[PDB]
Amino acid sequence: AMSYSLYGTTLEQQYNKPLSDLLIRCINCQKPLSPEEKQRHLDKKQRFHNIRGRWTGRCMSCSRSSR
Ligand SMILES: [Zn+2]
Repeated sequence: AMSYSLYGTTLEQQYNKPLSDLLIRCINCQKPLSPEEKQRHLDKKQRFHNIRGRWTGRCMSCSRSSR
């Protein structure tokens, strides 16, 4: 997130070389994230966020919020 985040594929360029080295995982399930899901995230996620030691994005999809 504020520490670091990937808005879309253009930002992916930094992680694109060592993305495997970089950690991407469910913010809460903490299960392996299929890079297929990350690829859509990288293709153009409304917001993919990076927290030190913790990564978030898809897990937000695991839960929903209502206004
Ligand atoms: Zn999750």
